[PDB]
Amino acid sequence: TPPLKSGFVTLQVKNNTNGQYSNDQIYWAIVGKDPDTKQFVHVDLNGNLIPMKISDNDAAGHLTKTTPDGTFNYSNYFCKASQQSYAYIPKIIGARMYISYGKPLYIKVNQAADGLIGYAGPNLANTSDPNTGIMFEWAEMAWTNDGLWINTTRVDQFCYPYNIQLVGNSGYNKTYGDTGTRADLMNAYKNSVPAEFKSLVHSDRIYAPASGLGTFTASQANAHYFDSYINDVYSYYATHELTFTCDRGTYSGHVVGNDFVFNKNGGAYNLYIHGKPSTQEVLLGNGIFDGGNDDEKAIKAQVCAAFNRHVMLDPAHWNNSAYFYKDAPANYFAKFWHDHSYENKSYGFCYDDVFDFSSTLHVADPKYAIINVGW
Repeated sequence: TPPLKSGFVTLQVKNNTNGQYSNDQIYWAIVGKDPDTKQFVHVDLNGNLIPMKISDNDAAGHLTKTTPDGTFNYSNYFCKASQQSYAYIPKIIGARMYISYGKPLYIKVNQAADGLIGYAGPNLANTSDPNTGIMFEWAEMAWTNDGLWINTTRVDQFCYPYNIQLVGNSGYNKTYGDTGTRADLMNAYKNSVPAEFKSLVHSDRIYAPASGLGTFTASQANAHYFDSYINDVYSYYATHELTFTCDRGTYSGHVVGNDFVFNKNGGAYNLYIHGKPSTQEVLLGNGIFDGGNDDEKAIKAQVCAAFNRHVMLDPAHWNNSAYFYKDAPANYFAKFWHDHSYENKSYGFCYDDVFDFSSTLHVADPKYAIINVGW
């Protein structure tokens, strides 16, 4: 059991790199938002939520990096595992625990357009990003009035294998994440996926399809990978009903013009997906899959996930993974991580938590988590 503090959850980093890196070569930082002020914060070594300030980029002990675009200073919220191998968190929202190997990440504190002080994490779509080539992952978490959620994520990348064990105060004990070594997973990926997905592999990480240097963005070779399937599905549901049931109730939809219109529990059809999705919107879960009331949000989540899983024409089996990824186009990147994880639980794309297939761990009364970082 990691060290505990009354009123906190402990996140313990465990070094499973089998000698590739020492604890003196592992760096962690937690960034997120204060639940009350919504200010962006970093967590200090005692669990305090310290507000980010633009001046942190230049303060004592800051980082500096020369990229092809210039020389810059960055904040330094990171801590070596050898200094302290665990973190305390209080209630917190939208949090990420970045864990990097060899050197800390370069995080630039800024101001977002909406007026508030924020930070820029790695943007690996930019080859001049200061973090290019660095071995890192992050855990995502939030601890609210309703309990704690924590997860690994392959939504943007696979860099190194990691998994999380979440332990509750009163019985909950689960472990979700990658299985296998980095070398074996890299090699297996290349041999497994269809041709369109193979070059997502780089020496440092595998990019998700439309993330970073991924080839499924609008400007790349596979920009239209899902288009024909999307077309078939919208054409089909112009004259057939898409009917599905989840916890929220039973929804039924049909395509009217370019909209996908649903009702709820047999009511009027007034719940909209506005438009027909692009390949990027399927892969990323954004665009027309963003916004709306709570019903529209849940509907958009299900439809996006069903596109990625290639089951839009089989709503009865949206909850049954035996039917997922059975024909192209599908998110074969996502499917790979499911095929290489505990209980096939993985965040392989944004909405993978539809019908609980994601790596999300959750409990009302969290005690601690172990973050197992490997190689």
